[PDB]
Amino acid sequence: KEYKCGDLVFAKMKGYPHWPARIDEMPEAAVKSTANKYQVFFFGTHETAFLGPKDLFPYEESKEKFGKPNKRKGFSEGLWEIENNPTVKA
Amino acid sequence: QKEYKCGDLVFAKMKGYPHWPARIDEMPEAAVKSTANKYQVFFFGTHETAFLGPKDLFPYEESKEKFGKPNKRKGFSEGLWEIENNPTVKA
DNA sequence: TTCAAGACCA
DNA sequence: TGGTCTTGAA
Repeated sequence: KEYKCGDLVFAKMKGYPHWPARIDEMPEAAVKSTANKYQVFFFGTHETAFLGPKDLFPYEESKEKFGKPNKRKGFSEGLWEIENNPTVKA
Repeated sequence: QKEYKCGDLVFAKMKGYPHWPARIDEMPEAAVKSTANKYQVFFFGTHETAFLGPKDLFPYEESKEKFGKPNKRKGFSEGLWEIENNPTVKA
């Protein structure tokens, strides 16, 4: 489990013996599509979306900052669920 | 912050909305499987490329006894020469 | 269709 | 920050 870029290995392809090989970088496109992509369920609205860590902030650790009441549809409901029904999972 | 875990409570920021109460779920199994434990391997001798899980990888040095013995397949001998003498070929 | 809070972009 | 657009509720 786990390899770094530039590790020397033997690699088994179907039909071939274990073969001398090197670990290279994956295609940038391939990594950008999943590296730091978490799925996010949203309380109140129950929608989800995919997000990177810039756009995520821990709750508890910032409920005075971002927990102030808000008029957008489902927000109050979201502040209730996260504190009262956090495992909605619906 | 980085490396969040499944079930972490967060505020989440989308375009046009305030910082929003959220939970981190699992990604879709398909999406995960498409890049989880998948390395881009380059093969010495042939210089072909593939994508492999750790199942199909064995470190060199640790196993040049087992797997490093002479073989008649196209490019294997060269391959054993390159991994020792020119491991940077990258061509 | 008014207005005010707040969300964007330059 | 300033200026404008949008949301939600009179």
